[PDB]
Amino acid sequence: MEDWKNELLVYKFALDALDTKFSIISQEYNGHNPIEHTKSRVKSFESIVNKLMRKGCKEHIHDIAGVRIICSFISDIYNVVNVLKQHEDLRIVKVKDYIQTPKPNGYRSLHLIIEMPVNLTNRVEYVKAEIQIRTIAMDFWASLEHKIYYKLNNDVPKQLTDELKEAAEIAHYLDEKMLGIKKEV
Amino acid sequence: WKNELLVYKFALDALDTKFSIISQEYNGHNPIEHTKSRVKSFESIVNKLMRKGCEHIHDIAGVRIICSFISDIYNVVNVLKQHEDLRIVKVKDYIQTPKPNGYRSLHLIIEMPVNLTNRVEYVKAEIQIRTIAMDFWASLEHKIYYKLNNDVPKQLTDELKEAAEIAHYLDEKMLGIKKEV
Amino acid sequence: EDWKNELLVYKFALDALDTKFSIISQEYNGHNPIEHTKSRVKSFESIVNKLMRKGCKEHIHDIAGVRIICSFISDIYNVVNVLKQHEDLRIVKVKDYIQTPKPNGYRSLHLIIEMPVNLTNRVEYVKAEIQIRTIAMDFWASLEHKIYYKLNNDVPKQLTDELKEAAEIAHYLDEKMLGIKKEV
Amino acid sequence: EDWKNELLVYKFALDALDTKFSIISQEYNGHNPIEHTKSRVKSFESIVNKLMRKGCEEHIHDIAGVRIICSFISDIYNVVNVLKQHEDLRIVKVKDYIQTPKPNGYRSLHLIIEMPVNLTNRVEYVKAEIQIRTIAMDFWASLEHKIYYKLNNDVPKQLTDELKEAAEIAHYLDEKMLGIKKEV
Repeated sequence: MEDWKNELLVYKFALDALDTKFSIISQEYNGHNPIEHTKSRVKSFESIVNKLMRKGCKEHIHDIAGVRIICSFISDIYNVVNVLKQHEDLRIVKVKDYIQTPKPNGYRSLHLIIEMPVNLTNRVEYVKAEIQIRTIAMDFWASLEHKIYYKLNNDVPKQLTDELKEAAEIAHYLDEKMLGIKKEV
Repeated sequence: WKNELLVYKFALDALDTKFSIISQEYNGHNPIEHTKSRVKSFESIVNKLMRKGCEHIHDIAGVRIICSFISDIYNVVNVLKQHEDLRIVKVKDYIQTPKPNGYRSLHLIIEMPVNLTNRVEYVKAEIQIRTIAMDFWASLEHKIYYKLNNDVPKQLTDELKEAAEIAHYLDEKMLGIKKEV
Repeated sequence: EDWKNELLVYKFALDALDTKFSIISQEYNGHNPIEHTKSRVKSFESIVNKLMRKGCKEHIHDIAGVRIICSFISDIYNVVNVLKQHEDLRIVKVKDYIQTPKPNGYRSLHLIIEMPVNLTNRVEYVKAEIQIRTIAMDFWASLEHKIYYKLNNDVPKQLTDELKEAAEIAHYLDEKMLGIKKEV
Repeated sequence: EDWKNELLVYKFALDALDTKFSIISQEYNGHNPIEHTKSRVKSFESIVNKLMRKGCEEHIHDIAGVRIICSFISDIYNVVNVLKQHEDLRIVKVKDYIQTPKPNGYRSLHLIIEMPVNLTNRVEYVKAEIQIRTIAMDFWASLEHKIYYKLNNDVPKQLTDELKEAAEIAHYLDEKMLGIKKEV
């Protein structure tokens, strides 16, 4: 419907606001910042419905506004998470530390759903957003697995999924080994 | 002084998305064409503070909203009043009561919360809302006074006042033509 | 089909022209006259309505359009004089609507060029129409379009006459504002 | 004295190269291998410190530097073959540090080019060094430089050896991660 242009637009505003917050977060480290790139994605209404096609057509979907913070090191992930707690204009509703507690896919990230106030002209709206904080190799393994499942439509053999598992054992072992090298300085 | 001016830099970066969003509620036409933010330098602060004793200066962070029509100027003012995350401290409508210079604008100092890591700071910023010709007449006068160092002959100032008297009659006429649509 | 391939070369040329004007202005920072540069690749629908006078042929010049908004009238011709001293573009056509304005009051300085674009395949020579204007010229044009657009070409004489008045003054302004700079 | 003009053309060359890589990726809108492009004009100071092997006061190549960071190893050479089919740049030198890596573990594909820059005065033929890398290559390089900076070129043996171990894996990753795309 066209009640959808108005509400989905509010979610776009929240992302523009988060960009300056994450720009400011690194600008308090300008003495080094771990946030290298940040990719924000508002869901395309239909993907909402196809995911809502599991339920009934509701404002309980968290990844309407999604942001991926890609940090340099694992230690830098939790540093941003702990920093986001000391901010008032957003409260952490949920947090899922898939690092150390990964999925059977090998998938590792640190998701956290927030409640975001958006100052508009009429009044204020409180929208939810799910932030996914990852290292470099974590965002690349995730983007790769998705692009594989996209072409093959969920029908992936065991060896191909097992290969993806090996890449996760390494990418974390990589991010682990690369972390200990920074620790020496 | 390194850290404190940075908070003012964050305040302007935050307003840019606010003005970007205000224009996206008209996507049925938006009046804000360009927006130029200028954080004043350390040296400019002191020389202007040289009239008192060494953060009560408001235009530390300055924003210029250049609107298309005069009517759109007050619409941004009325929009900024229905906002909670900033409160209007002062308002100077140099339109309708302009300076003897011919200078016309609508300045308004606000108090802006800046969410940092430790806590929040409430900083002041001066927003200067203008039409196109107001920003061009202002930018020209400043560049004249800059080259001549405040020593401007009377004839040159009279034309600038004349140039301002006309530019408003322009912005007035161009507004009434839009009204017919 | 092959409309996607040809329209992209026109989009690419603007990306190439965009850096040329960024470089042109970075050679005058000792003051540069270029305040805005807005590139607009023409819309597929607008092309047809303009092509509806011919047959659905690359003789439409403003497929890639750039608006140079300069501070003063004197600043316009300096960009023209700079654009003449470039090899990788040759001026094909020139229409000085300043001093020779239309009856609507429209004033600008258009000049069609031919631009080489080095691509992967080889190089393509496309046409672009550059429109150099002052601040008030770009605003009077943008306003007239928005008026004719809403009223669908049916605009009374009184409304156009006001527009005639509005254009005659803004130039007298741009002239008066020009002469004030001369004294400095 | 007038270092200002000659160093400035290197800034202009990147503005032109930036659109070439922006346009190269727009010819793949059917998949693009170029993820980000970062242009770095060398710092007035670094030129001299780099010149400390010769005599102070244009045979230093990386004055204008561009890093194409690709997703996979196969995507690197696709950019190389695309850059060969362009006329407005000729490859002077090519160093494939992949397959022939350094003893520190550094891996990339460097190639110095010669770029014509159309300016207002005339055209200048400048050199630029493009470094094409995967994701892990740019991160390992950024790590090694940040280490040598803190330790002032004085790095112990284990740290250099660990970095090679860290490098031996990241490429074995980029190799394994490459074949997974091939199965699709």
